[PDB]
Amino acid sequence: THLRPYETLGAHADTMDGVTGTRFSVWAPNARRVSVVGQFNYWDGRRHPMRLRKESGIWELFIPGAHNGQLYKYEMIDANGNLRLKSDPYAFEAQMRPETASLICGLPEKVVQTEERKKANQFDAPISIYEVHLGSWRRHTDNNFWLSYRELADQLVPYAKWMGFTHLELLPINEHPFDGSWGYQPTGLYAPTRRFGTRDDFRYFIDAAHAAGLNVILDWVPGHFPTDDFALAEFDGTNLYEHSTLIYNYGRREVSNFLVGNALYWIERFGIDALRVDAVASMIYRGGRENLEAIEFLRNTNRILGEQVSGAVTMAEESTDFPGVSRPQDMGGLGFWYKWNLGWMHDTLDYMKLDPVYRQYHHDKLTFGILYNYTENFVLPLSHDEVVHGKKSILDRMPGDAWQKFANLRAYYGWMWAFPGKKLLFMGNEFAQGREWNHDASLDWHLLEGGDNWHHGVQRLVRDLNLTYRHHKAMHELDFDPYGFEWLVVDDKERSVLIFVRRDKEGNEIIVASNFTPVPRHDYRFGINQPGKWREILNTDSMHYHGSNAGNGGTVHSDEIASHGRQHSLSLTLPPLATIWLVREAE
Repeated sequence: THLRPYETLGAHADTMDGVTGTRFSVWAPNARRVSVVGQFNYWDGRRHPMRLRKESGIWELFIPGAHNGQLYKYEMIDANGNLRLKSDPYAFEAQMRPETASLICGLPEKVVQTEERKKANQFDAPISIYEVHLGSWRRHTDNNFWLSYRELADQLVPYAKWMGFTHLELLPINEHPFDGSWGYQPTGLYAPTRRFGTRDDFRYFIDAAHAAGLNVILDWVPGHFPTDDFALAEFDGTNLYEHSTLIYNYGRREVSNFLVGNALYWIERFGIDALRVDAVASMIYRGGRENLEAIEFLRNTNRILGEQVSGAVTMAEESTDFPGVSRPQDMGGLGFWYKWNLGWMHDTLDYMKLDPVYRQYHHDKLTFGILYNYTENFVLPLSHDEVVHGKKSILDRMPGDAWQKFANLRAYYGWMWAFPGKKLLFMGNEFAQGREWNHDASLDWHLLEGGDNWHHGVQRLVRDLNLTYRHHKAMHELDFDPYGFEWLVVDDKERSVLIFVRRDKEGNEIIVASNFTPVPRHDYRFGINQPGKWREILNTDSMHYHGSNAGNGGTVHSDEIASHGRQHSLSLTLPPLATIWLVREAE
C-alpha cells in the first residue's frame, strides 16, 4: 500500500464496532504532539490528541460523529517546540482562501480503464490534444464568472469532441492559491481545485469527457514543491518533504510514496488517462549536475505507473536534450511514452515568422525535425507557454497582410498535422485568437461573432485537419517508424516547396505538399511512388477556410515521366501559402 498511501492516509470513514466516524492519519514522524482540530472538535486540539507510531512515524486517531463535509486541520508542536496548524497534505478537497482548511470526504469511488481509453493512448493511434486552462477557456457573459466543472462538462467536452480532438489536456487542476500560476504552484496535490466546484463535480467532468469519447490528460506537477501558505515546508518541525528554491526529497521513501501514490490516485480515483510532467529538466538538474535522485524517481514512477495501471501513459516536457526521455529505463532512463517536441516548435515557428522571401535560406528549419524524430516519441506542440509574456499569439507571428497572415497560419497547421508526431494545440489557436492568452479572461470568442470571417475559417480547418488526420491511418499509424515518412522533394529551397509521403503499415501513402510563398505553382512536377489517380483530401487554400480556392480539380493522374530520381510523377498546382494532402484512388 506504499503505492497507495492515499487509501489509508488522510481522513477516511470507519466503524469501531457499531460506531462510525472518520479515522485520521498524518505522517509527521518528528512532530512532538499532534491533534485533530475541526468543526467536530469545536476546533480544539486540546480535545482529540492523536496516538503516534514510531514504526511508521504515522500519527492517527479515530473520531466518531466525524462525517464528510466537516472542515478541519492539524495542531502540532514542531520537533523544535513550535505550535503550528497544518492542512492535511492528503486532503482530497480543500478550502483554499478561507484560512486554508482540509475537508473530510472519502475517496472517489474508483474508475476502471476501458479497452478503448487505453487504445487511444497507443503509439499507433491518432492523438490530437486540445490543451486547456479551465479558468479561462470561457467566462460567463456579464458576471465574467468561471464556468463550473458541470458547465464545462456541458460545453468544453462537446466542443472538443466536435472539433475532432482525441484528447483533452488540462493545465494543473491541483488546488493552488493563485490564479496566475496556472496551477503549477500547488498547495493541495490530492484535491481538485475548488474554483470550479466539488471534487465530485470534477469527477463528473472527467466522466463526461469519456462519455464523449475523449481521453483526459492531466498536467501533473511532481516537480513543483509547495511554496505557499507553509503548505509542505518544514512539516513536523524539520525538512520532512524537501531537502536541506525548495525542492522535494525524492530519495525520502514516504516522499516518493506521496508523489508516486498521487499519480495512481488521479488515474484510479478520477479515471485520468495520462499525466504530463512539466519542466523535467529543472527536476533532473541544478551526476556532476544531475539530481540522480529525481531522475530515479521518474523512472520508478513510470515503471510502477506502468505495471499498476497499464493503458495510462505519461508525457514530459524537457528543455535540455536529456537522452532517452521517452525511452526504456533498462537503457536510457525516465521512460515516458512521449516527449514534447519543443525543438520542432522553435524551428517551425522561426520559419513561419520569416518573410516568405527569406525562407529559401532556412529551409533546414522544416526538414531538420526529421533527422531526430526517431530519437523520441514526440508530440508536436503549440501550447500556452508560447503565447504569453510577449511571445504573442501564433497568428501574430505570421508575416504579411491579413489574407497572408491567415494563409500562413493555415499552411503551417496543414504541415503540423501531417508531420511525424502526435499533435497538441492550446485553446484559442484553433480560431486564431489575435491576442496572447490571458488566464484572467475568457478566450475572445467575440472574434467569431457575426458574419463568417477568417477566424471561422481557421477553426473550420483545424476540425477538418483533426478528422482527416484520424480516419487515414497513413497520417498517424507509423509516426515513430521511418517507414511512415519519406521525402519526395526535400530540396526545393528556392521556391520553398516541400513534399513528402506518409505511409501506414499496409504501405498506403498520402502525399503532402506545402508551398511557403504566395507564388502559385502550376504544373509543378515531382516523383511519386504509387502511380495512378490522386485527389486532394485537404487543401488549406479552399474558399472554405477563406483561401484563394486554387488547387487541383478532382483527380490528377500520374505520368511515367522520370522526376526526382523516380519513374512516374504527378505535376500539380501548389496553392500559394498553403499545403494540400492527396490520396490515391483505387480503380
